[PDB]
Amino acid sequence: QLTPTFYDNSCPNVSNIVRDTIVNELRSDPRIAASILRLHFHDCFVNGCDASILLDNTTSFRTEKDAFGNANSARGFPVIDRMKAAVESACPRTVSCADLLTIAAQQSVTLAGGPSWRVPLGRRDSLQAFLDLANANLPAPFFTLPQLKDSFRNVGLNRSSDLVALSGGHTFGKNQCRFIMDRLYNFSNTGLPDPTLNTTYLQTLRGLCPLNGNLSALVDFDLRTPTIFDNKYYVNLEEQKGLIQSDQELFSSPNATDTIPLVRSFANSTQTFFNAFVEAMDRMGNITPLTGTQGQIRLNCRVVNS
Ligand code: HEM
Ligand SMILES: [Ca+2]
Ligand SMILES: [Ca+2]
Ligand SMILES: [O]
Repeated sequence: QLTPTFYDNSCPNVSNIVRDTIVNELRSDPRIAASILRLHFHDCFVNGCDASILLDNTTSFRTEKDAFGNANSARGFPVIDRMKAAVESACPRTVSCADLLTIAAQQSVTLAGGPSWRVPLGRRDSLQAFLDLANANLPAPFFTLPQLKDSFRNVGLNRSSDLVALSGGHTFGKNQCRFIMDRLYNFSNTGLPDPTLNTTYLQTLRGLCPLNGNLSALVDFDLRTPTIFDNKYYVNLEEQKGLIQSDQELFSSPNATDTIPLVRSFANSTQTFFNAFVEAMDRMGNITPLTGTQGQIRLNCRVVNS
């Protein structure tokens, strides 16, 4: 079983080293906290939080970095290498990349103004990467609510609160125009925009993402507080201002009878949201971890030890 005190004897300063790395990076890249939280999410949804996503290509297995959900999207890998090297200096061969990324995700959330808590630790690193599994397990913005629920249940998160709270990760960070083009000009082959997108916001988004424009252009997930981790993401949904299809469906899907009350609850209280976010985050961080003597303590997060 994972425990928050796992490194209190072997590397008590690990959390501080991680925080310092992120604080420093945030000065030149204000998007890094959001990027790191997402890396942890994409790690945990593929064979569990085993740092499998950090592995680079080898002649025997392909990297998850080339998965449809990661390619030209996932970022911050060099920052993880930086904190890993710093931790290896402070405490040689002690902290696993999987745990390091979990702490990095929590510290990123806290630094962005979110809740502060000690994550369970003791995870170990995978001996391989899973590209096919990443392609099958990572959800997509065009997923219907039933599909989003299926995706979460598939990795072990049965609760709608898991889905609604964790989707709160979109309270900050960026999104490429490519992922909302259908919502803006031709949703579900209607030649019309997604009716669940507020018409005033629709005009704003069309200006940021014109037809035939730069699909890689970046837009903020949260129009209220783009870089602050707070419950504004849910207030947006209530006003039909969720950015991507998967965001708005939590409030507008015909299958949202169970998610709507959660959306409202989180929009109404920061405390209720933060509590639910920590609860869901720890549940996600508990997905099929390698523990004890299973796996290894990777020295270089990009490659398996040899
Ligand atoms: C529920 C299904 C989800 C879907 C379909 C989804 C989809 C997306 C998409 C399309 C992007 C934009 C990627 C790009 O433009 O390159 C993105 C970004 C992001 N997502 Fe998710 N996401 C989901 C869940 C989550 C969860 C569970 C978290 C974390 C708890 C999360 C955190 C983030 C963050 C912070 C960003 C911004 C990353 C950055 O700016 O570098 N997402 N997501
Ligand atoms: Ca993984
Ligand atoms: Ca926000
Ligand atoms: O994501």
